[PDB]
Amino acid sequence: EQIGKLRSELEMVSGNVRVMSEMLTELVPTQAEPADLELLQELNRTCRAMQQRVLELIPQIANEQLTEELLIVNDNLNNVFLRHERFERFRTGQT
Repeated sequence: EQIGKLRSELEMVSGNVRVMSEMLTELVPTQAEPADLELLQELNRTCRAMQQRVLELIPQIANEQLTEELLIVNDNLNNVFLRHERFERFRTGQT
């Protein structure tokens, strides 16, 4: 249960962050419109909330579990990390 929740949450996070980074890719962060900035902020807030939900789930994962499922969750977490770093790169114009 909580494992599936971890996957779903992490996937949603990485997706939303991907969107943000793609927005910053297409449009210059400093030239982006107020509307674009609001959208970015909303997506960031959503991601944060979901990340917290993940942090609420991990504790509930008793050991041991299926290696396959654990790897899946870890991979999705790594995907979040990657997308987050990319977002930061584009936002700071250091990409």
